[PDB]
Amino acid sequence: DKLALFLKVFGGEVLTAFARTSVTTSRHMVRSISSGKSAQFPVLGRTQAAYLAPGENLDDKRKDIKHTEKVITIDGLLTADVLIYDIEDAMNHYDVRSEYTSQLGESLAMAADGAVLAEIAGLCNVEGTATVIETTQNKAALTDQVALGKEIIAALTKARAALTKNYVPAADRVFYCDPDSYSAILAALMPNAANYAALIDPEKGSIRNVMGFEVVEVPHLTAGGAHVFPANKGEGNVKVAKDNVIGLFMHRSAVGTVKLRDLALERARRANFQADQIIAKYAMGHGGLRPEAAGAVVFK
Amino acid sequence: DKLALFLKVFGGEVLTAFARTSVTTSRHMVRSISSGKSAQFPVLGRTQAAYLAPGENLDDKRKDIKHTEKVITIDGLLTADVLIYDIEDAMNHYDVRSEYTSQLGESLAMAADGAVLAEIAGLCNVESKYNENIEGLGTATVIETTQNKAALTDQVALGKEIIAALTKARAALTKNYVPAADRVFYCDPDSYSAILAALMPNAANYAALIDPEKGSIRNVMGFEVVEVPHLTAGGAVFPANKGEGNVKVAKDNVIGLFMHRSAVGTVKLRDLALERARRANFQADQIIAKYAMGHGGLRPEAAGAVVFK
Amino acid sequence: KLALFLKVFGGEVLTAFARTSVTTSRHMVRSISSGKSAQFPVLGRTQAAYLAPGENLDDKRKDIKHTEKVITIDGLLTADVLIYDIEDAMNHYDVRSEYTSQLGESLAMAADGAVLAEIAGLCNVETATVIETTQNKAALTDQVALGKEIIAALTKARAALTKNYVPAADRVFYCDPDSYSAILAALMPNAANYAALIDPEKGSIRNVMGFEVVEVPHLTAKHVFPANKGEGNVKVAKDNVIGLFMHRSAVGTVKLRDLALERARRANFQADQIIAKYAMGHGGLRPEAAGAVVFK
Amino acid sequence: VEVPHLTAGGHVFPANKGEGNVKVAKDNVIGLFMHRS
Repeated sequence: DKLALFLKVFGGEVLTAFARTSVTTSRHMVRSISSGKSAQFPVLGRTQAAYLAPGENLDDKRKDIKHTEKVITIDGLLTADVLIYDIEDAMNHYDVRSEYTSQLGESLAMAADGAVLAEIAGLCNVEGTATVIETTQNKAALTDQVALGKEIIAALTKARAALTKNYVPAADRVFYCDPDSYSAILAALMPNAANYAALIDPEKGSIRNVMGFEVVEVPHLTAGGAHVFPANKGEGNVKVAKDNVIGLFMHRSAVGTVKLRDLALERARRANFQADQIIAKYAMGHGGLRPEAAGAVVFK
Repeated sequence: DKLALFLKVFGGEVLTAFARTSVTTSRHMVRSISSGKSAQFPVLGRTQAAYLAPGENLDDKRKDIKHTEKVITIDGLLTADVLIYDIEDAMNHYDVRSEYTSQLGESLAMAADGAVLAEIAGLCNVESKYNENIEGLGTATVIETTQNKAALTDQVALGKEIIAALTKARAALTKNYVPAADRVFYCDPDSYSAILAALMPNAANYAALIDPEKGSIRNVMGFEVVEVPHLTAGGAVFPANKGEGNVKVAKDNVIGLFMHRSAVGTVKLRDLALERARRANFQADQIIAKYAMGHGGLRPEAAGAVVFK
Repeated sequence: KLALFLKVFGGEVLTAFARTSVTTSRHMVRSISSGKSAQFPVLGRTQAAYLAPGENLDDKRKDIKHTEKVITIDGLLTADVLIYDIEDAMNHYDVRSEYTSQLGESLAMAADGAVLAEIAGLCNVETATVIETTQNKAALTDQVALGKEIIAALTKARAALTKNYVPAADRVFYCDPDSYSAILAALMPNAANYAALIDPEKGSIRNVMGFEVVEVPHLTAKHVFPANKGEGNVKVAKDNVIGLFMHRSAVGTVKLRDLALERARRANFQADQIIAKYAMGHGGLRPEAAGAVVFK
Repeated sequence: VEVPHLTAGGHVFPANKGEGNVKVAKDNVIGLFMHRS
């Protein structure tokens, strides 16, 4: 019986473990939908024209808009698991449990990221509205630090710019950068010394607001090979892949997804050549959902 | 009773000053145990998570693997100590106690650094590859360039090429797969000055990046960095001799020595203990503090360095 | 009654020692009462160990020669001042301020200076003394020109800091009060107000490249017991340039009971004449291999 | 207060026209300003 309760404790440790490894939890959508193997959303758009008189009828006005609806759904399953070999599994476990929990937990998000990531750039890569931006001619020439904050930021101006005219508010948004170029390398941003209180990071792993959006990041970007994010391909009509690419721009409510049954862990004994096995599962995943606009930056 | 007491407070200060001082106790796994004097924990060769239709089941790749996890155990008992005199020790209570806390804290830190570094250096003498499982192994070490280091002694002259070195490192990482996140790269105390000058010329700036409250750095192609002792590696075991002499992993040609989470392992008997004793031969008192079991053991994979040639 | 006026006094003196005071910290000290001398261990921060079931760990216990360098008082440290008593009345306050100032801050004034000064002496002999900027201060004149290489000193300072396996993470720069302008210069040729550098709150520049940084006037009595030496086989002397540094417990000294004070009549020239007392001197310990920085 | 858009109706003014006199028009410039009441 007790060996059964222990599992509940492990599950609590996990879910809680998905955070702090949390990359993107907020800053995009999600829903509790039960038994729906799929789910959908609106598209439409913001636009307006002249107005009614007691004469005629409103009906005609809606011709051009081409209202649109869009649906996505779960794909395969999503998880790894771990094969314990524990007597200790019952007890003594303060160190061991932590180790085990981390190893799946961070992994789950580490899959989760790219699935919600690269496909955005894809949405920018078909021919979202469109966007891109750069500085002069290469990263070859431009190397040295503090310039590496400069050209970037200088781009960020235009970043805030095209955030308009397609509308959407600036109220909240975030850019997921790459940890190398990360922070502007904080120099150009902060040629100040001892104040990160001034840069407002009350934990949460987040640099406070810059002009436009907000700047955080996790390592790199990849998932979908483990879609199309041709880091290898320079152009081939599609430039928004990695190599090049840049720390990212996210535009309010461009994505999210549906998860059914939340997270469930299954515990087993598979005895072929064995110790013992546990199983946790997640059914959701996605790329998708018809963003309004978006973009990235490259060097060329 | 009090004489017992002077002893009683003593440990906690040591434990503390210890924990506040180290290159480790983080940046590596630490088990626990009760009277085990030994243990075993898992390795990181295979994992992820993934997606599939109920077409097939996994573990073929898992069948292809070598071992799974290996065990480890105690090696001896560990302490550094001194010979006091007691009455002076007893009164001088803030000052006397503070000096003693400082001395003991230094030694633990040094022993720990040495041991970790040494097991790490000791990691590849073996040559277990070239036989089976092409992706099963693994390990090895070194990117070189540097033109044998002799021609150029200046600050840009070195470390720049070293930047160009671990540029290979990431590429080495995923090449063995395994997670690349918290990868550290311990390094030598000096010559990193060269690397910082290589990073940002002029522009003192040394605040911001390199971070406060930790003597580390945020990253270059990811990493940690800490300027440590043991320019020479863990021979204090690590061969201190060979120019090549089998192992390419080496002495003063040595730099690099990079690694990541779940390479090493160890355990305790228990948290801490201590005692004193009288030997008229040496007259006055001699302390001993029970601590630090079984720091040996490794699991890589991973595990590489860079030198010169 | 008359003493009571002092009694409020001394505290001001005690307070007076507070402040202009460079060290109630940034090095060791002991509480010894009634003893002339005292001692405290330098444990070589070195060695080890984890061992094997058998062994005797002998030459370990041999090679050290490690002992508490035992130190003690050198004469009596204090000075005082001569007055007349009209200012004496507690009414009209201010009086308590002018004199007590001149005493306490003076008490501080010397000890710090010497316990500085011996450091340069740490190596005049035959573990630092090492650095050279370019060729002169005569070339680089204006600020921020002197700032950069000044900072650059701290790099190598951190170099020699290591390999002797001592941290020394802990420190502050013993520095010339004026030319320290460089420090801020190369750092902030933007300000305006130094002000909040993010905690120069109480007399402490927060961490530079490593270390800790403060600085002051005086230090003229860099300076050594053989200070005034122009060059003379030892370049560690003053005005070679700046440079001094050290770290945790390079030295301290002892205390007696306290600084307690009292007055007397001196019929020479007079109303009254005060006196205080102090037992201090030198500081202390081992060649942790600190030093200074210079140019040529 | 910076604007989002500047295109609706009454636009009713010769926005489209480059000038056609009426230098007050749209998409010559941004300089429109006012005061209360």
